[PDB]
Amino acid sequence: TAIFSDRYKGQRVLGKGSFGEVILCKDKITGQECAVKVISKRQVKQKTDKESLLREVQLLKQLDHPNIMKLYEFFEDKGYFYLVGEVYTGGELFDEIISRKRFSEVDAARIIRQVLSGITYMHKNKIVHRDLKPENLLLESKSKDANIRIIDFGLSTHFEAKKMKDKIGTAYYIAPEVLHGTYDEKCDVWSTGVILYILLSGCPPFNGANEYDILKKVEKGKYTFELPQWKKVSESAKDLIRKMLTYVPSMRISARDALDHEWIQTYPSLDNAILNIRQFQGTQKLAQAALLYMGSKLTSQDETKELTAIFHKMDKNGLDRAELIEGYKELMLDASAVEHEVDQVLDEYSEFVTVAMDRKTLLSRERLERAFRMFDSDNSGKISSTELATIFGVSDVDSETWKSVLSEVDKNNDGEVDFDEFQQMLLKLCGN
Ligand SMILES: Nc1nc(-c2cccc(Cl)c2)c(-c2ccc3ncccc3n2)s1
Repeated sequence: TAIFSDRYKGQRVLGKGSFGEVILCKDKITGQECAVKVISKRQVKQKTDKESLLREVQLLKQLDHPNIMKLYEFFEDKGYFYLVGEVYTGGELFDEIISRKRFSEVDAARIIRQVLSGITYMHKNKIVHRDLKPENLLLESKSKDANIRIIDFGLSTHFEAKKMKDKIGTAYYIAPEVLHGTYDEKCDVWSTGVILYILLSGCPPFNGANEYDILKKVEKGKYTFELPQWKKVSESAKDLIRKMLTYVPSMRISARDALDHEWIQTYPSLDNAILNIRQFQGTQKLAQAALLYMGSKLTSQDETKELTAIFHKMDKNGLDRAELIEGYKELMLDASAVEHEVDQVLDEYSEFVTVAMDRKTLLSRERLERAFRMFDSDNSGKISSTELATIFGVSDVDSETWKSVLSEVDKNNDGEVDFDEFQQMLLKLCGN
């Protein structure tokens, strides 16, 4: 009965989440700001019936913990679900850590105590996450020492996630038992052990050249503390990771027993871990940016041709401000974006579409350039072919496919690419 549009108005895109986009919205009466995840029913399949979802959402709205995201409302119309919740402006935990000069075992324990606090509370209320990862750890405020909020706790039991643009950075943290189908709340302890391992080394315990190679390592479940970074880390931290990364879930420690472990109650600097976590986060974010870029090029290519056909059928006189605005509503807030587009583009409908979308292409190029620049930590202007293999590995582009495309852009490259070349390689990888 309740309609979303009759209560909230969109302000700006906050980013992307799992199962849909996150928009910053404002209540039309009280002005309260909210983060709204919009889930398209055509793009996302329901694991359970509509009765099971309403009951889990009802329970989730009544739960309250300082380390769990607050869900306020839930709406559904013919083609979408709207999860309305609280706004957390501090960003993702790992983005805060890469900006820090120093990071110690006390900072890591403080983080993991919060993550385990949220989990324990949620396990007492029989909610499992399943997809606990760094992206689902948002900081309440801009500051470094701020409260961590776990996002999407309980969504996975009712929504199915395949697209490589999504699914990037998920294989590192997934519990082996989730892969074979029989899992319970202990899967969330495994994921926290993986995150804890990365916080104290900067490297995942189960790693590989591509998604499937990572999953092979996870499934075998063997890892080591046999890297130079672990020498400067205490045996009590190694003992907790061992208990949390125990293969058989019945033998694995509970989230509650992890809070009461010697390490969390008891707790220098881990410099090599910050350098590795910078590189890990840089690689993750560039691969993501590369996939978003290729996605935006096909979306714009589709939208330009679909909008041209609509504006051509609208053209009776062999152009018109009211007609140009009318065309945008046919392919679908949309009128206000058109009013801002027509005023800026002007400052022929064929010349309009090119400028209106070349503005959108420049915006798409600059987001990719930011992630390239941030990945290029030594400011060389280039990334090696080895760095490309890692990048194209995490974005699941086949080795022979990107190496072929590279020789087509520049035949006399010496195992390095500049930004323009990288951009040119991605355009060729999406039929452009
Ligand atoms: N995976 C993600 N899902 C959400 C989300 C949003 C609303 C409802 C629900 Cl159930 C989940 C995210 C979120 C939450 C707050 C945020 N606040 C400021 C910036 C980005 C934010 N993103 S990330």
